[PDB]
Amino acid sequence: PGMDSLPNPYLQSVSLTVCYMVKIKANLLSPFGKNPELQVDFGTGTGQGGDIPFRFWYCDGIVVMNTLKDGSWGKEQKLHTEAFVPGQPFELQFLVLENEYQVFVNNKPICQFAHRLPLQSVKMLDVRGDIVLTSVDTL
Amino acid sequence: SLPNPYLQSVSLTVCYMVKIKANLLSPFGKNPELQVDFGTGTGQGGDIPFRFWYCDGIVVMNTLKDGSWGKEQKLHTEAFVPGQPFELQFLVLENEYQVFVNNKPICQFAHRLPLQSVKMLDVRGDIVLTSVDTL
Repeated sequence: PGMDSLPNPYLQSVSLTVCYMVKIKANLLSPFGKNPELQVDFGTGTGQGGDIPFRFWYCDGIVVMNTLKDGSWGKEQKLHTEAFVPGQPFELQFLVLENEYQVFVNNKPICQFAHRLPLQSVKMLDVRGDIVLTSVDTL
Repeated sequence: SLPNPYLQSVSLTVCYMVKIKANLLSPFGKNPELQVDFGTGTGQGGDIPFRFWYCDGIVVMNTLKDGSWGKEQKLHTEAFVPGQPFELQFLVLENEYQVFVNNKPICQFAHRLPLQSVKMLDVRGDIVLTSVDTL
């Protein structure tokens, strides 16, 4: 039952471009008394409560995506998906393009998020949740 | 630097990226050439779903199927500055390859043969090839 994994939360300084990929490989846990959550922040890396151009949040069949701008969360983009089967390992991909982030799970497109803050203002990638995180790669 | 030509077995997906970093040379007696094959890896004459070729301000893209090339997609670009390092990206999506040079969109190539049939990446030309990465 031993397996190598990365720290959780996982932090990585980044500079996004118009053709940029994040690939996360992880598996949802079975936490005591709650459904496991997954959360990925493309954040500005300022202080606490600093801007978050793009947060991706998943729990129990539901994806919520939003933007934190000057202490204010915006209008949620919310959807249902069956892509995350606990406790099957999954591959979660974010593709940063000029117009939007594109999200894939296990090579299938799940959803897209139009940029609300400039992608150039993202400085910090933050991956956390009730997960065993095995790898995070960027290109 | 890396061998030139460069070969790497690959398996593409609907969200797949190739990033090439190279210095374009200044050969006396010709204009420098750059060629990237997304090929089937099935012998010397096998199908090539996507060839990207660049020389002297012109990009040509095409597909080799059953021993003959298709109808070209040709266009002009100034993105390759002679003698300068460049970064060339290929993004493989469900519908097309998207090409970027130094973080700028250059051109797109709709799939003509299945991306799943590409098995071999081939990078060559009048270049110093410093890195090839995929994800």
